[PDB]
Amino acid sequence: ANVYTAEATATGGRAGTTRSSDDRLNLDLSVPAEMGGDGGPGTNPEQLFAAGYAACFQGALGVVSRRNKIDVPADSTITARVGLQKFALDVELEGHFPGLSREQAEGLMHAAHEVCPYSAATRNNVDVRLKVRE
Amino acid sequence: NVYTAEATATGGRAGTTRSSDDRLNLDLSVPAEMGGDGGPGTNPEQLFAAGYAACFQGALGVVSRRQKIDVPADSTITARVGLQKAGLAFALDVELEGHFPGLSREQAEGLMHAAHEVCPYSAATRNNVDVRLKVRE
Repeated sequence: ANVYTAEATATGGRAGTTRSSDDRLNLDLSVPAEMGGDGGPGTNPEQLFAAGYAACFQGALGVVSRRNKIDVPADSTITARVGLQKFALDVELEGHFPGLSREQAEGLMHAAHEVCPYSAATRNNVDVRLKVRE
Repeated sequence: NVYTAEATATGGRAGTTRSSDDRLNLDLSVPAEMGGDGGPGTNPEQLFAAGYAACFQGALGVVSRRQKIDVPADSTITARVGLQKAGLAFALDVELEGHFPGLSREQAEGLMHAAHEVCPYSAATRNNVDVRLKVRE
């Protein structure tokens, strides 16, 4: 059984949208210029994946923090870079943890990666590279 | 590599996730169902649902061009993404449901499989997530 279930519906075309069932997400879709699209103000699947993965890792840092009773600086960030290759996805996650050593930060990244469900979901199919930022 | 997206997420209740180009500028909230405050911000499962549904729509676009086929429009893809506890790990549960006004069931089912083959989210989650493909159409 699911502890929580989210739902979203997308339409097609150049006037496409993707929209959650609670309206928390209510977004337009545009194909990026770089891919031959109109490059409009709408988002796209890779950018949504990047925002979600970054968010998922932040969630996972909280889990790790509570389980191991370790303090994660409040201004820590995770940046996900997601490349589309011709189709497969490529991912780099880079965390910045103000005041921690490179060794502590790297331990946090590896621990988060074992918890985060996006990491579990994409295991062995997507090269996910973990980086720490000075 | 034909495109790269970037997003940065912060933590701590006032959490956000934001793309480098300002197209996404989202607040994050933990759902009441998992002990959060149920605020108006989105969450990772919801972002995955929105992205996977969008990816399937792009894949339908790819399939129609390559196969010289016509996908109605008013055609609709719904992703349902559930969070499951798996020991100390978590896992995603995913179903994708298409509706294609004016297509036969066999035609709609054809399209769902074709999209599933092409969609990079499907490639990414292959053999890890037991994806369910459905047609309401």
